[PDB]
Amino acid sequence: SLNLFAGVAVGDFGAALAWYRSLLGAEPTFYPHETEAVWQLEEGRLLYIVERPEHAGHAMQTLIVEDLDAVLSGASERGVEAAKQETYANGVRKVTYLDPDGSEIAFGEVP
Repeated sequence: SLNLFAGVAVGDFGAALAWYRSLLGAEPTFYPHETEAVWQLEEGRLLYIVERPEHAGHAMQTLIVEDLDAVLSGASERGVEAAKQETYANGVRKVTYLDPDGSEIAFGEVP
């Protein structure tokens, strides 16, 4: 009933596309145009980057996933590390990535 496209403005499209590819470990589901890439993460939950340098590096998106460890290690092997790891009392982690422009992509998990 609703498709949520979470957007991120980026500076250099190529650098951003490379980085998001590594992080997500998937290729864009499609390109609406030449400086725009959309990933379908799941049904009705999509992430897109677009070249709008005047807004780049200010975005914040959070994904709560089933397997945080997989997100972590998979991104590590493809060469991207987290900026910060917060472990709260219950052991629930939030880990934050910074894209090439400085936007924050966080990944959390359930207790």
